[PDB]
Amino acid sequence: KSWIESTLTKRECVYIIPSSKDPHRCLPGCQICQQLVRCFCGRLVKQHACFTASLAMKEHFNQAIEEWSVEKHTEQSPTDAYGVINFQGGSHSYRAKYVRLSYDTKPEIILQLLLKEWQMELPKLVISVHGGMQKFELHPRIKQLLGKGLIKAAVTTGAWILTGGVNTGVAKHVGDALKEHASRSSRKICTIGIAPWGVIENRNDLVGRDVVAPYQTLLNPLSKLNVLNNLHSHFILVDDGTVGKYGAEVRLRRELEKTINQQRIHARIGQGVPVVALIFEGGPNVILTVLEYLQESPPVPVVVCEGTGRAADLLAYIHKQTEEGGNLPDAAEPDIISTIKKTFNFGQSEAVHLFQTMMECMKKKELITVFHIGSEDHQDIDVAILTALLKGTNASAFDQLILTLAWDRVDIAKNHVFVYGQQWLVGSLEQAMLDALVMDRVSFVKLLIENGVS
Repeated sequence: KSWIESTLTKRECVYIIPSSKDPHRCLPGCQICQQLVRCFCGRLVKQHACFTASLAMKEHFNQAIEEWSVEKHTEQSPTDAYGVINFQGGSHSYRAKYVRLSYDTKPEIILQLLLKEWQMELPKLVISVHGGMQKFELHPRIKQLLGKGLIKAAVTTGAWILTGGVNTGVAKHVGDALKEHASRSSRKICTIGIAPWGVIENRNDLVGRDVVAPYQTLLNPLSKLNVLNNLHSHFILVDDGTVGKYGAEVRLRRELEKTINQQRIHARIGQGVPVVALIFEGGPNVILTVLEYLQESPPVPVVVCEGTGRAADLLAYIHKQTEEGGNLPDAAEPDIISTIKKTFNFGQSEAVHLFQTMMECMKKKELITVFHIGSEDHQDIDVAILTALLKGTNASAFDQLILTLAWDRVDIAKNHVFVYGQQWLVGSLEQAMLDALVMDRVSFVKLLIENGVS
């Protein structure tokens, strides 16, 4: 009778079409074995709950009727997996909420899952951390900088950190940041992990309506699948019926970022909630993700952290050696590709196609912000995340002060908005103090009095 029980759905295979070889027909092929078939469902037979598991399961060799779809061969039914993921380990008991969500869930129902059911406050910033998905490592000089810098931007602003949530990617290094640093105001940080329901180790230990589910974080059963992270506060487990596959999380994460960007950041303030991307290691698929962010509808600025590994060093290596309009000086094109040959070993064709993807990223160089870790003076990633939202978007100078006014952060406004050259018009500074008085932003009233407001 609750809201989650009446609205959200789970998905399961009902129409077994195997991916295997028959001894003669329609059925086994290791031995008889009575188990070892492999549906496009992804599970096997005897896993399809009690019914839809029988003989005459779909020369022929399971072809021409294959046509597998999670749209045309899957059954919707209400969710049986919401509650609490009290983690057994790491003496501070970390409570975390979760739900099993369908991939076809409407993007506004997901928003009233977060803002109404889970009673989360509307964020003032959304940080989407992308990068590696293969348990990479970090230089400890880099890790103590990115840890201190990411968590500062989520406390000073009221921010949501969207990770993959699973402990075999960049969600671990966000989780290590939440451990090694401030746990006093970390109750105010919402770190949402949007993962598939086919990757998680102990899914069957998360089954049940509202409950405190005991859940491991260790003991590593050959690491064939992956496990949830301890230091995420909320999990959105995306189900598309299948088991052991990746991909259902991708559209539901991005359409969440669109609808939060559509929401209004404050009652007085008339702007959308800003969304920023963060790129730790990479992979060949992250270069497509960066290019996707730059070209949709007014774009998501990306923040690339060099030194952190594989593809983020490539986007920094291009950003260094190009023209402001994104033009290599016609003599470095083999010099670029041979670096891609070493990092991403595909060879001579797909590295060329990956170079054409990076050249499309360099047309919009005003939206990409590289962070040079410790060899810099423009340090403190906290600044570099927030200043990426001001430059590149081509907003008004009034609109940059007002965005920093909501964040209650004056160091961004005093050093970057109030710079020489900014042409303030008549009623912009006067209306900004009217917002600064009502919102009880005392340090902005001090800043605008020192800039010409009576």
